[PDB]
Amino acid sequence: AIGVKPPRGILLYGPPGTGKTLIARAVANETGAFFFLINGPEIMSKLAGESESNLRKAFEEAEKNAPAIIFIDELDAIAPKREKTHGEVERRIVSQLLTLMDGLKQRAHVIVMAA
Amino acid sequence: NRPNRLIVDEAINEDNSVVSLSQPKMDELQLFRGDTVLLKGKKRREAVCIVLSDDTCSDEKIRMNRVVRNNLRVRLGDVISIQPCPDVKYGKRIHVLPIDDTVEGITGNLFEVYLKPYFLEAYRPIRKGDIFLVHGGMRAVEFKVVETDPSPYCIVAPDTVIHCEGEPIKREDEEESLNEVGYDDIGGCRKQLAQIKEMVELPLRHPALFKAIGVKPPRGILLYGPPGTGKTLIARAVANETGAFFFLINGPEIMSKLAGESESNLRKAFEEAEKNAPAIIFIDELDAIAPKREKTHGEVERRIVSQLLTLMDGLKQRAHVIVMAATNRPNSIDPALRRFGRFDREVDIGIPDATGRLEILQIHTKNMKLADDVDLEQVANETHGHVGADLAALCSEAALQAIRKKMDLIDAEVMNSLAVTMDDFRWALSQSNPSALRETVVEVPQVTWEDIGGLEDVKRELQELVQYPVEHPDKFLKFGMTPSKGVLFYGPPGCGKTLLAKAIANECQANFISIKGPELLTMWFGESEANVREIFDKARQAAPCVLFFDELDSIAKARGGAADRVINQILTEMDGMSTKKNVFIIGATNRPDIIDPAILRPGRLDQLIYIPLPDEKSRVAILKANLRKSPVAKDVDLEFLAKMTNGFSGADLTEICQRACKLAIRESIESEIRRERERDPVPEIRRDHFEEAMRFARRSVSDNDIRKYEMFAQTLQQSRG
Amino acid sequence: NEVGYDDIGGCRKQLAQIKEMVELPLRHPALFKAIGVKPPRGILLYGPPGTGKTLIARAVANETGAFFFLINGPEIMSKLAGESESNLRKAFEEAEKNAPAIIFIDELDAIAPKREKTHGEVERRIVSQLLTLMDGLKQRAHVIVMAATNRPNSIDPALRRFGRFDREVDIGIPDATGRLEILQIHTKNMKLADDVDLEQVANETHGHVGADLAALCSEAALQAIRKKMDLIDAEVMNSLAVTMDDFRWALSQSNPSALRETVVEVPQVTWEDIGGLEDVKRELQELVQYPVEHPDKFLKFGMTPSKGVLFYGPPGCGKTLLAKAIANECQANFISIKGPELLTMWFGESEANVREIFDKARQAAPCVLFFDELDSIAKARGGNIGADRVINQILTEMDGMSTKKNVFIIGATNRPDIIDPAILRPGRLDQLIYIPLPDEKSRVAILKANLRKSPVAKDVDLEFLAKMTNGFSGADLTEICQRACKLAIRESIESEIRRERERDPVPEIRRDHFEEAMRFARRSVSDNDIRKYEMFAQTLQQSRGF
Ligand SMILES: Nc1ncnc2c1ncn2[C@@H]1O[C@H](COP(=O)(O)OP(=O)(O)OP(O)(O)=S)[C@@H](O)[C@H]1O
Ligand SMILES: Nc1ncnc2c1ncn2[C@@H]1O[C@H](COP(=O)(O)OP(=O)(O)OP(O)(O)=S)[C@@H](O)[C@H]1O
Ligand SMILES: Nc1ncnc2c1ncn2[C@@H]1O[C@H](COP(=O)(O)OP(=O)(O)OP(O)(O)=S)[C@@H](O)[C@H]1O
Ligand SMILES: Nc1ncnc2c1ncn2[C@@H]1O[C@H](COP(=O)(O)OP(=O)(O)OP(O)(O)=S)[C@@H](O)[C@H]1O
Ligand SMILES: Nc1ncnc2c1ncn2[C@@H]1O[C@H](COP(=O)(O)OP(=O)(O)OP(O)(O)=S)[C@@H](O)[C@H]1O
Repeated sequence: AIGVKPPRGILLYGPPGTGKTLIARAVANETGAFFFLINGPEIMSKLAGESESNLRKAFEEAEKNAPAIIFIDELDAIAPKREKTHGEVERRIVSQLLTLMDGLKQRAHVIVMAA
Repeated sequence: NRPNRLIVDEAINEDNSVVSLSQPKMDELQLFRGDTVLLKGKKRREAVCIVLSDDTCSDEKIRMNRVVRNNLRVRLGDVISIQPCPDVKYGKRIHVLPIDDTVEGITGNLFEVYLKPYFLEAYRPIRKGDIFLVHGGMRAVEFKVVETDPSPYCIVAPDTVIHCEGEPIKREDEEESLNEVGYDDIGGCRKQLAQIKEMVELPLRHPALFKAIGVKPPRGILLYGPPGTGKTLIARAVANETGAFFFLINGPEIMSKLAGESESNLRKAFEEAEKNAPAIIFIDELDAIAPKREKTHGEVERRIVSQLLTLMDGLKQRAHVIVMAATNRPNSIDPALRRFGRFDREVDIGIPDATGRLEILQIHTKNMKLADDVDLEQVANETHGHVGADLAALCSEAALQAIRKKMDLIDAEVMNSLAVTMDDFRWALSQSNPSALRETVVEVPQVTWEDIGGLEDVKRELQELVQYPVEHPDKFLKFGMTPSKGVLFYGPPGCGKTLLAKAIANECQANFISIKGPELLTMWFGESEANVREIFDKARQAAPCVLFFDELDSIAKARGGAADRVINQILTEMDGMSTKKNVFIIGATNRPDIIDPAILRPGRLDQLIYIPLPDEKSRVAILKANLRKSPVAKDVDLEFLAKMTNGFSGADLTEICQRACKLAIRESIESEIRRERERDPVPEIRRDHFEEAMRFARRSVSDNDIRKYEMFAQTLQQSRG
Repeated sequence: NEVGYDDIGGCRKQLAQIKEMVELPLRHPALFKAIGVKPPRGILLYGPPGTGKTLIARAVANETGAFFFLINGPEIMSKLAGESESNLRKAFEEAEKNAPAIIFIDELDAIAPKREKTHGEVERRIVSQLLTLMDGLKQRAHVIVMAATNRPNSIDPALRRFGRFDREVDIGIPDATGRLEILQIHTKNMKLADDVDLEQVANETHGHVGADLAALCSEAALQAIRKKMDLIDAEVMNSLAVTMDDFRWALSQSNPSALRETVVEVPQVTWEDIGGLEDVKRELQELVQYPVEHPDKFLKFGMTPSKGVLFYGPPGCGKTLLAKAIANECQANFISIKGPELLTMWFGESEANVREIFDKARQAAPCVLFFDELDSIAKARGGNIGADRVINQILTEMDGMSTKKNVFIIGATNRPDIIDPAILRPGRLDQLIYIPLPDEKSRVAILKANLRKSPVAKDVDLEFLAKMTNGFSGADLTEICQRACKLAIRESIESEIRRERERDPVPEIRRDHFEEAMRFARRSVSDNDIRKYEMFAQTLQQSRGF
């Protein structure tokens, strides 16, 4: 019906504390999709060299199941503007995220979501 | 020339690997009854078949069935080229593959059961990558030749042992290896695509043509502009058309690599680009790789862009390689890569216009079964500030809106009878938030020059100041004298000064860039006066063009008891423009009070034109062209209101038109309301609505202001000391 | 292949300076008895980008025959930590290992920017390594280094001391004759159609660097290829050509990259086109040209010079062209910055642009300055609070201009009341020249020098412009000439339209064209401002303190 890739990538912006985690949890536990979320500060907590570790593995685990949805939380901590990125590893992490996001196009119809 | 021109059409013969042609054109091409050809069509696809003679077939048309037409990825009506292939060798090993969604329900080998009776001494020449249909088991299953031992082309002999290794993959077998969309997938920038093709025509079909051009026109083209305009897709279409080994990399893809891994694949892409004598490469998202020194804060990215600056001119004159660039901002790239040695040429895609968006919608709604009810034209002209990827998103949202009025249990009939409506396009258009606005984009107006009351002396004066240097370049060298590039407008605040500027922009058929004074102070509010320089550079790149600086009273009212550095920047880069390039600048104000008389100097915008009140046929002329969701007023005395001078002072006679048609709106809605209450709405507008709008009317500009402008009829004598 | 001395044009003076600097690795190798200084190592080349900084160095290296070991900026900076010494020590080692030699570094801003602009420590390490190996290799085997950039003040100023990189030579933009020479040496490897002139294109191009003229030649040749039907043979190879319309097309779809640089050349305005200002011409001639071409007469008895003068009068008056006139008949290059252009760099607290302008004035001696339109600065300091801060930069920098070095300063204003009266009351800018409403024969002089698609108006009443006195308030009488142009264009399109609908263009402008042009003409300044301006005929009584 539509071959122009119905949209991969949804932002959940707005005020904090409005249950944006709860929306993704309800969607995950209702829609019947295998859910593989990862946390923002958890992967920021990793050291240099291990920062790509579990960042590649989350998208690999999304590729493991043919229906799959992930939901990254607190992307504001992950990806600020280039002026605020005075550290090299933050730019490397957001480059890895962008590379894994645009390298995977319409592969096993996965949906990514962010709050 | 090019005697292989053919048009695809419906076939008379149902043979899968045999097409039909015409006998005298076969003898023109020296063809035969059983020879083999190489049909090259769009998306650089190739098909090998055997041409049979057909008397009912046209001379300039070719007939091919659903096997050959889907082999070239073309629809009904495309253009192909035919080259006969007389050097065919015989096949030794043949490997074919099935499709996963067409093999369920039947089990067993397809070699002796399906491949054997289809190739039972059939003498069908096959091409690698082509799809052939085999009928069997009360079905029709498609199979694709993937590898042969004569790998380009062969003839299926009975002695040819055919492999039967079964690996069904997908229906999308050609979506990742090539993605072979060509110039049919790009519209709205035909001039820019033609310029890009003429730049890259030294890689393609002019290989050793450097004796005639020893300057080697530049290695490195920039494709800047707004985001989401198909800058990646332009490069993909060019690389598919040229056929050279393409080795594109992404900016974040190489920023994801570590230190030491950074030089890895950066040296390797440029080294692998050397191995082909035709070679074009491209690097994506240059702002990730090449920012300014102030933006970056790491030594690794600066070492990466230093290595890129080394490897740009480290290779020279070697296999005439061309690098290509893509970004979303022109000044964001480092100026070390804007030198004349490296990455010299800069072209901009921009956004398409209404004709361009119409072309994009027409080539985009092909792969979607509409209901054949929409017009595709109001949506085309409506979507100002909508970029092409946003147009694709609008198409997907309209498809989702058309799907969403159905059942979740899918249907027995929604897949083969899907449809979209015109109201679906309106609802997708209403609930759409594009990011392609806020840019001072280029457009050509459509403003039907008799729609004004006319001001025929002033319109002829604008004609003489603009278009006679434009349309007569011989009169720039034979007769006449020095020109006056620019004109200023002054008079009443509410008049058609913007209307005259866009009118002469349309009548000149030149580009119309109309920035705003509040928009200028908005860009200055971010502390950036180089934006005026970038506006003038966009003007020079948009040659020929017409420039408009409206609302100079907004600049004039910030005098003080902010600052007027923006008009000083404009005045500095007003006389710093060439008398060539056929650029032209229009200025306009509302009052002559604080007009900063340093800008009235000759050598700049000099002609001061005082616009008077227009004649009695101004609102007649907007009611002459009254399309405006409304019928034309009829059986009414129009000049009788001009006798009463219904706010007859400059503009805002369209205010009387708005008031009277809103009275007609009230009348029609009240008629509908008591028609609904009861259980011809008078769409035309009659005399009492115009008379009541005269009753509720006020003058727009006072007589004292008219007296002041009459006193300022000779205001070219400024700078009083 | 390799290139020599004949491929540089338009900067023969600077090229001769470079040849004189490399004359010591040449015909005078052991020139130490004549001078013991060893005149300085470290030739610094600066100016616009793409102007041939690699080409001049390579040509000088091939003429001298010395061993050339050049390195680039970002090529050296592309090495990692620990490999910055790699090839940077080794280039100087190879310069040590063979005596008659020259080395060169390109893009010095990539290697050595200012230390505040640096972020990483390896950039500081690299600039300290350069600062060690520059004067550390002193009087060893007589090697000369050369440095190229795109901007001089972006270089680290520690690299511009006496011992390091002192002889700053500017390549600059080429001249119009320099553009002609660049096109002449660029059409060697191209068989033209022998129909262009290469001169009207050259003077019609303005502010294009030699790389841009090379790109213009490429664009014209690509246009001539594009208009031809493509066929894969040599029948289009031997028939390569360029047309005059191809050069006009290449001049059209291009942009002057060297525009907005403050231009340094001599104009071509040729004194005879003045309207009849004789006393002002004689006084400006005596105050400008007389010290220049007669230095022996300017050293015996008479005039100890007092430079600096400003023009004033009506706002629409003819005061701009006289600076160009003394530039033509003084044999001095003309530098004319704009008063509106000063506030562009005043916005942002950039005081160094005026320093760069006066440094260019020092470098381009002899020269005549022209600060046009100080009334814009007066407007910025009068309409609001402030603007009037670069006018203090003007007064401070102009006292750095000594009485020698062959410089002059010309002011310009329209309303002399608010031009900050400390400008003119000391010996700085002491002289005042009134520029009145002009003499009667300006209309023929406009018609003489500006030929411009039409001859002199034949058998017309020339004296009627002195009789009816059209535009009789100051200058800008040339509005009547522009109106005659518009009426001539109207007659031409009338004849063209009539001969278009029917199936002698009349290129002569008659008396009735001027008579009709009379009606669309007014004065240029109100009479009360005229009475005030000849009330300010004696306006040197400024600093009106109570
Ligand atoms: N739309 C909602 N419907 C029902 N309960 C809600 C809703 N929004 C908020 N709540 C309640 O408020 C709580 C909000 O939980 P939080 O996790 O703190 O919200 P949050 O948005 O996930 O916080 P962050 O900062 O965005 S991770 C929920 O656990 C509910 O109890
Ligand atoms: N002119 C166009 N016609 C049709 N589809 C287009 C056009 N431009 C973009 N698209 C669609 O938009 C997507 C590609 O957009 P992009 O290549 O991302 O645009 P872009 O100009 O390259 O901006 P970037 O690269 O993301 S910064 C595909 O889905 C295309 O089908
Ligand atoms: N003589 C006229 N004939 C027809 N329509 C006119 C006429 N004068 C004004 N209008 C209409 O009124 C509008 C006024 O637009 P503008 O020219 O922008 O007004 P303005 O006098 O320039 O003042 P602003 O600040 O630009 S709104 C035009 O766009 C027309 O729609
Ligand atoms: N004086 C000149 N004579 C002949 N050709 C020239 C001249 N100046 C520039 N060119 C041409 O323009 C090109 C510029 O080459 P370069 O010398 O590398 O310029 P550049 O100044 O070193 O570049 P940057 O950006 O300033 S490092 C040359 O290769 C020639 O093709
Ligand atoms: N006596 C004259 N001789 C030659 N040209 C003159 C004469 N008087 C006026 N002109 C021309 O008239 C024009 C205006 O004179 P300018 O000195 O350039 O005016 P300006 O100093 O720029 O001040 P404004 O405010 O811009 S008119 C120039 O094109 C001059 O060449």
